[PDB]
Amino acid sequence: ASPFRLASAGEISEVQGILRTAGLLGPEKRIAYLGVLDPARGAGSEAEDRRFRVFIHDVSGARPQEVTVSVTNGTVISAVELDTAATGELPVLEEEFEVVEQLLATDERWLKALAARNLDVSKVRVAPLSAGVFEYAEERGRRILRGLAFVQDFPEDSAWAHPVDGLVAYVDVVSKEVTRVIDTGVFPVPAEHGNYTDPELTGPLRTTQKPISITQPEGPSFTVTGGNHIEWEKWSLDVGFDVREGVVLHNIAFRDGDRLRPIINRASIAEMVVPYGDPSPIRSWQNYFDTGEYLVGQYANSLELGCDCLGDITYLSPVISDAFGNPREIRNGICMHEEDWGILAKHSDLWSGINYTRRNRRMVISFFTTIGNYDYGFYWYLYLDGTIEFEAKATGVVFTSAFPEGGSDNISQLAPGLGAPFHQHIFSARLDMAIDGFTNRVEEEDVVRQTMGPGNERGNAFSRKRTVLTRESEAVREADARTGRTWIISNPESKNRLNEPVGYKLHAHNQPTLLADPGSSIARRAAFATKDLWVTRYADDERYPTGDFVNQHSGGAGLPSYIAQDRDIDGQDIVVWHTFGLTHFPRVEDWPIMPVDTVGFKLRPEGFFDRSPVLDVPAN
Amino acid sequence: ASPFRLASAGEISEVQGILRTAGLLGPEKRIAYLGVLDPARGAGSEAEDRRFRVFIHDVSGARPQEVTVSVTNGTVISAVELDTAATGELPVLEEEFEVVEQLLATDERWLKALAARNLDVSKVRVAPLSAGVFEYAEERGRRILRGLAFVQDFPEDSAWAHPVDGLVAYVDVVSKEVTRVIDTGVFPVPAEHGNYTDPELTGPLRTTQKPISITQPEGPSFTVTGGNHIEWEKWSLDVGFDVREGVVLHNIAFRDGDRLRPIINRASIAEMVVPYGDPSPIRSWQNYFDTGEYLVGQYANSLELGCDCLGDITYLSPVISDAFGNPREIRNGICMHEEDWGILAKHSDLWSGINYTRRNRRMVISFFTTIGNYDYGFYWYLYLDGTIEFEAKATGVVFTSAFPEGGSDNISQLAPGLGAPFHQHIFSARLDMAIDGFTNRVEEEDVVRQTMGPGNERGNAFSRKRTVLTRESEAVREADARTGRTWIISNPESKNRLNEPVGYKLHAHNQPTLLADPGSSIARRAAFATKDLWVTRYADDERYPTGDFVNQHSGGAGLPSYIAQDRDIDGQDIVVWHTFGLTHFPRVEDWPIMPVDTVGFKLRPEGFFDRSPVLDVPAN
Ligand SMILES: [Cu+2]
Ligand SMILES: [Cu+2]
Repeated sequence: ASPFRLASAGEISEVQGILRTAGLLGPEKRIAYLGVLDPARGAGSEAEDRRFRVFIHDVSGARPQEVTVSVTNGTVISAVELDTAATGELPVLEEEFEVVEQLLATDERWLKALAARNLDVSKVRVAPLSAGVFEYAEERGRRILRGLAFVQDFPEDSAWAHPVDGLVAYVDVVSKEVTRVIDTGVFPVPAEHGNYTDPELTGPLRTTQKPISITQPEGPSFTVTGGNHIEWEKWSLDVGFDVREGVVLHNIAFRDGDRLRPIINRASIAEMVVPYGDPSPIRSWQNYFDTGEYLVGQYANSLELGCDCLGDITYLSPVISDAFGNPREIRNGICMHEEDWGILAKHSDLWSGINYTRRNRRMVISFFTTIGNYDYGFYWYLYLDGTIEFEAKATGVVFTSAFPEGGSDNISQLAPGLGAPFHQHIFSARLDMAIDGFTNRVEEEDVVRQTMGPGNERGNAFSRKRTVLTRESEAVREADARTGRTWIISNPESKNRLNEPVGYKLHAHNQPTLLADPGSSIARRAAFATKDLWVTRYADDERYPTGDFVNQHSGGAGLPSYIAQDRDIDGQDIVVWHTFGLTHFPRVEDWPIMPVDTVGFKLRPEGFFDRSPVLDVPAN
Repeated sequence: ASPFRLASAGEISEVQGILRTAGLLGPEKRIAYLGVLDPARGAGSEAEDRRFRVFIHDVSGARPQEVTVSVTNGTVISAVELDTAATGELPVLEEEFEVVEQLLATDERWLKALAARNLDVSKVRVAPLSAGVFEYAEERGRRILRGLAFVQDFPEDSAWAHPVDGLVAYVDVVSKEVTRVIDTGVFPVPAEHGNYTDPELTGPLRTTQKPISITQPEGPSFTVTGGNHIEWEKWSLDVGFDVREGVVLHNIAFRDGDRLRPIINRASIAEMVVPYGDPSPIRSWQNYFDTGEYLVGQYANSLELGCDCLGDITYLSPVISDAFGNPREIRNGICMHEEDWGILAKHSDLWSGINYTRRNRRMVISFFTTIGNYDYGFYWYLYLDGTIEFEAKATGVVFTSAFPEGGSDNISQLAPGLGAPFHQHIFSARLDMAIDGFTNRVEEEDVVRQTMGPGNERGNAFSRKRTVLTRESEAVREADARTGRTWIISNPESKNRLNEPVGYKLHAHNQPTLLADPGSSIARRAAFATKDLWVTRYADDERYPTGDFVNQHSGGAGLPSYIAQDRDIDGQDIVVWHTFGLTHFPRVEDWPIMPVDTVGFKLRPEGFFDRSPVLDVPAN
């Protein structure tokens, strides 16, 4: 049906077959990533060729491959062997997660370290963490996973309460060997438990909360057709799902009277990094690209009604591939519903005697994922007035360490002897713009203060200025909250009735960007995170701000590389990449399980419509 | 009962009786302001003494008076005659608003101006606006209102669609004289109507919105006691209402275990200014202090159940004084309800096998006001996790002008020939802090980036720094979004279990502050709006950042004068004044009636609790 429909169990099985019949999917081969490719640029691309891209790992130690197959024509379009030392390692496999603990359990250096701390090896959990790229030359080409230890007193115990500081291991997950064990010294292992379900810690549960019932006696106002095509209050879009990016929104458009007007061609969180700011050798290499290295989509939770999504919910259960090419359904992995959003517009006019009030609503499309200790909710909102917004909610259990005797400038104390290293959660929203079509342009808008004098004798005047970003080399922008800086995406060939180019304005939260020293490895590998806004010319192979293979990749890939092309972006098919994140100095209130904190951004119509697009909402 | 109870109709009538008995309220007197005073700093004190402050205007031109009476004792505590040219005029009286159009209707300069535009005087509405302080020496000591004209084509017509540019008049509302009529030249009067209720403009209404039903089968979770004392999910507070400030929150405290811990003694929006940025002499004087000059509480709407406040709502109907001292109730002027607030905390742990999800909710206290073309909603939120937040929602109809033929740097076009002068809506939240009691201090916290090198070899480390504000002279602070600047209010004598002073962190939106030139009249009159945060030592007569009398009052009172005392604020009874606002460049989507835009701030606990305060929230 729609070329944007979600991948089917069958298409996944077919990809598996094709790889097999083609001799690419053997018993020692593993699927590290598989996902459908979006239709190519073609107004009315009639001939539908449903293609899938796969990253195939080899447990034997053979070079991995990137393959594109056509499920429609049962063929292999391309198969390329990869030089990981050059282009980066493949995403971490879920099955490689246990390997770190298993290997270490029989390692003399490891066991020695645990014995010095009087820790029973059978009680020691090891977090399989990405390694990044540091001074260890022997790691280039090898797929390494570093390990940090946490003690689990019993099966249902929260190990995060018991970090084992002063100890870290590096493991080659293919040759299956412990490349190194570093013990900088014994630190007391925090004793208090962090079991948020233990009545002893929670105390008597509240009996004060009365129920809040949210129902829709006539069902929801949105319609879902073709499995994932949404139609709601003038909005139209397709909800896709990718194992790496998670929920992806396609063809976001608004039916302005007679015309279905495009706004955004593709919206997604194309990367998400969590850099740690603790200079201890035990953790200074710590930077998790949850999206790039771990693939947040595969870890999406199966949501539960009433608990995760309240109200009249319509679920999508996306299908993904397992390590062998078998389709796997994420039951109730995506929630879709509309929720009341207070007052939309209101005016009580003395002169006319008319008292007017209208209520707002927002269509919500979300999923929640769990990556080790973190849990993140990704929410996309479409409002009645044309506003588009994204919100990330960060929860989970904070990553712990020992709290140094004498305090720390880079770690905060959560409990006796329990520390929580400073870090950030930085996202990159990739917005493939289509403001009334693909001919777009971006302008940076700053508030302009004016000096009192001739033409402004009362010194009350203030204005605004707009600078068009014409080439990619001038499209790497930073925030300026002081001057109310925003960025407007417009279509210079499409004017509203007042003869001004239609547009949408991006309002950022202006949170701090990547704090790491500019010459650091993380500054190089996640260069996108050092600036708030990037604008590039669209290209079918420029999908992530960090490149295709993030794991153990040297640096400079992605955005810094794309931008180097210096293409024309003034009235062209362009893409906006917005960096936004949370800078977390964990507080006592974040322990033992943290309350949700949030970050996001939104885009509001700016001369897109000819008047308010909500004059037709009834009183109700 | 509680000394924080809302004023009763009887109390207001009694204040009238007391003033009458004292010879302070004869027939020529009018009550420009009347409000109950908060109990003095003296826990409990020597029994109940309900005191009311009143500003008494005299329609015959006699000097007005500021009076304080003890309604309990039937006495006048103090009464002083005011020299308005020095200390400021009293707030505008509702009755004076109509006087402007009435007088101008028979003024020959006005009639000549209208005749020059072929406008029927019976169809010309005049917006009666505050005058401010400029170069008109004859205005000093006089109560002046300025008038801008708008044509109303028929009874139910929206006059805002038809501004009459190039014309402004100044009126003395006491002597009833038109002091000046300035006509700078004719401008076409925009012809399109802005009738958002006219099917010709709205088009057929949508039939697509299905109902969203929000109910509470067992009633709300909060209890209302003593008329205005609220108890909800560990929170405790008193909801007061003042005609100038509107909703005021008293004694915000959190019951942590067995102890009721104070957080904020008093929270209110102590001032709000709307400065215009169009240098045309027709509007360059335009600045309203809705709170200080007009008294926003006085114009609170009666909220309709179902459209203004959805769900299980508990209303308060505050009582205020009319111009003669008679009590007037604002029926259903305050809404109170609790709303579901998505996910509170969530974690699916691999190692323990425990999947945990908890739902969030917030207590909401709000009111909506209308002053001319603007409608503002004031919302206070209390969350389960201890977070406190305020949100202002700006809607209504934009203030219009003609759109200059050759375009404008200070006005945007909304419809053919219809302009919307640039302006800001800036608020001042006065937070009389009581973090675990009155001994508090404020620290400015900035993120601190670190250089790669010795002790930070990988260049990944990042920290934070806190600077205590010790004296008022160093407590006028500005935002710094780039460095994640926040302000923490702590109690240096109350430490959490980790031996750190308990605290709350203020997170600002970092929006632009006052844009006007520093040498302008408005920069001096609204000095508070030029900086993001001020901290003062508490004083019972330091209530508003702009002083007691804002109307036609120059600089000389308010925050800049208080700060000069340079009092000790390091571990003392202190007050935080936060400036936050919206910079509005009207867009076509804001016409004919604007969709709600918002701004606010929040405070989150920072080591206030010994662990998460929501561990006792049940699963459902
Ligand atoms: Cu965090
Ligand atoms: Cu405005």
